Amino acid sequence: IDPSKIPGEWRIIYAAADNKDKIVEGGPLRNYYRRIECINDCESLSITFYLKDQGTCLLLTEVAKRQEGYVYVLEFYGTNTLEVIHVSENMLVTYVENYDGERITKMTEGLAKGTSFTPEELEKYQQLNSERGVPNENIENLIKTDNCPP
Repeated sequence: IDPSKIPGEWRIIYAAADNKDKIVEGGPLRNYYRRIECINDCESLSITFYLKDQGTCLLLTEVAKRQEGYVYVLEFYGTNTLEVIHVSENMLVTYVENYDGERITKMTEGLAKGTSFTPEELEKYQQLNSERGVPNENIENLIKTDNCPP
């Protein structure tokens, strides 16, 4: 984890979750990333993304506060803990636990600088999912349905 690689223009390639309904088209956790900013050394993260809501691309910017290390807290369709578990020049993987007042959803997001992952990057992402109990069969390719403004 090189914290300096966190801010930047990122595209979301994949999302995986135990409660798949949360990430399918029309799900509250299907978020089309555009950019991540660090508020003066990343004590807080400013995340800008599109939510395809009501057949409209809605631009949203949410702020997550650092809790400990690279674990941040964010209120977004419930309470969330977002952890940066892997960050490189071209790849970023987040681990999110969302509590909607009824159930906890464990999910991951694989972001890239490009529009895809090489087999080696996908192998790593799938491995990080297994370690957390997030089913690889529940993987969704988000960039293929990202028709929101670039």
